[PDB]
Amino acid sequence: QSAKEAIEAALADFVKAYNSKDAAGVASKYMDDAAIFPLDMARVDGRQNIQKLWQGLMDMGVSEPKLTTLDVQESGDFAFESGSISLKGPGKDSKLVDIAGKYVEVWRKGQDGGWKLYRTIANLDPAEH
Ligand SMILES: C=C1CC[C@H](O)C/C1=C/C=C1\CCC[C@]2(C)[C@@H]([C@H](C)CCCC(C)(C)O)CC[C@@H]12
Repeated sequence: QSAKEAIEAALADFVKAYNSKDAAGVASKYMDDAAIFPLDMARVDGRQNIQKLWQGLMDMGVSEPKLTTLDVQESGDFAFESGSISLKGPGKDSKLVDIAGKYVEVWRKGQDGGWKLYRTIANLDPAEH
């Protein structure tokens, strides 16, 4: 019932879609005009480009995403969330290592009543060029 519990549930489906290598399913968790802002990197705009991003990560051999949601605050048709992510991905030596990052993001109640991602700002913890 809680917005926090609703988002954590949505992120649970997010992880399942990714581990099934279903980039379209992953992208369906986003608003059509959603945007991702990786810090010191190019922003990714629109559902299809976001699908391309997650598909690209799958192709790289990125796997086992683990999401840790901190607090979630509701404001009108928006929900504000902060959290952290850990996953397995290739280093500059092509070897698979544990990679971590932090994020804040804004969800929006779509046409349905369900929560969909709208804005995400994220960074990879220092540790590929
Ligand atoms: C993985 C690797 C490690 C190997 C290469 O560095 C490529 C790389 C990219 C990581 C990214 C860049 C794009 C933005 C990402 C994917 C962040 C996500 C957008 C964070 C938000 C995740 C969610 C689902 C909670 O909303 C986390 C990691 C970031």
